[PDB]
Amino acid sequence: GFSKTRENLAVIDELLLFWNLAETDRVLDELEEALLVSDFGPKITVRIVERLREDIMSGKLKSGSEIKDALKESVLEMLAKSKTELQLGFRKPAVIMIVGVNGGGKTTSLGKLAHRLKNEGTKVLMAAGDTFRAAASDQLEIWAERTGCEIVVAEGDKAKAATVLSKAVKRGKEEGYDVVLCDTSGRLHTNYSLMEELIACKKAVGKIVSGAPNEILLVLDGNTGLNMLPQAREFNEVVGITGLILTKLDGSARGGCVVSVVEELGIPVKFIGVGEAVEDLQPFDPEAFVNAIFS
Ligand SMILES: Nc1nc2c(ncn2[C@@H]2O[C@H](COP(=O)(O)OP(=O)(O)O)[C@@H](OP(=O)(O)OP(=O)(O)O)[C@H]2O)c(=O)[nH]1
Ligand SMILES: [Mg+2]
Repeated sequence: GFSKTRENLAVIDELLLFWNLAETDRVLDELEEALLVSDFGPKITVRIVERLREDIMSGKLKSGSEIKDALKESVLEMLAKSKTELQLGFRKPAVIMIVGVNGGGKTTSLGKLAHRLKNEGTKVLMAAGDTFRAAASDQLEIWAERTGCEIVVAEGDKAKAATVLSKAVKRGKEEGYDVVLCDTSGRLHTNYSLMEELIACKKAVGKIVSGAPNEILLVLDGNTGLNMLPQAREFNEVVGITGLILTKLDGSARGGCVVSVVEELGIPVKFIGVGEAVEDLQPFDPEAFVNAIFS
């Protein structure tokens, strides 16, 4: 879990061992390099390091360990200015939409999240709202069966996503479900009016339970997340994103990208994907994360 990042950032500890006032510029240049090699973006590394330099000059930081602590809390302040928990409220069912470009991990993140909720006694219905392919619903159907979830699939091939999602949330209300988890399409052709279809899913579920969707989670591959930020912002601006799922961070040496996307999007990360097994979805805790990568 970011163990590669922790190993790379550990050179900051060795550096700070021998810091003194005179060695400040050397230490920071080389702190900056360690943050940059991890995926801390240029804009925030400069702010972190310039904040450290201001606080060393004004005497607020007088030892290697104080500098290390201030680094950690400067990063924490950029992660957590925002709640990272799912807020499902009390009206039933709660509705969670998983959105994002195909390839990124929506369907697998959905099933892993369903497995967590079922471990918690939550009764979960899955909605196969990616109607592009038959194989998308069959893939989701595989997840519904090894997690104990019933699943609502489309009736015909030309079915709208909103149609399936509305049927599914209607069904979830009636059968006594706590949560309906909605898979959606992420067609990268995007001459497909993806945004439009997502807005129609949003309205369709809101007419069945006012307040739904309680969460719209944007799935972003953690390795290529810094690239598609324009696409992320479009999801957030047009649909409205309540949280991020950063996937494929298995043993990431790129832990800074978490900080960077959060800083740049202003959307909390709620879960990290760290592998392909059903349990490889971990809730995101900013303090635990900052401890994870800086020990
Ligand atoms: N290592 C790692 N891999 C992840 C993670 N999340 C998703 N993957 C993988 O990315 C691929 C795409 O996931 P999907 O869930 O189908 O993506 P999508 O719905 O957004 O289109 C899957 O593997 P696939 O090869 O495309 O298909 P399959 O493995 O399910 O057969 C899935 O296993 C993660 O956190 N860590
Ligand atoms: Mg999918």
